[PDB]
Amino acid sequence: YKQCHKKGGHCFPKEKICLPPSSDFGKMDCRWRWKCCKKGSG
Repeated sequence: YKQCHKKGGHCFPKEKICLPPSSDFGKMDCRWRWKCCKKGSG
C-alpha cells in the first residue's frame, strides 16, 4: 500500500468514481482492478 498512501491515496474501488479527477490518478499500488484517490471525496 505504500506508493498509494504516498499520493495520499487511501485505496478505493473503480465503481466509487472519485471526482473531481486528477487526485484519483489511475492506480499506484492497490489491488489490480481497484484505484486510488487522495483521502477526500465524500
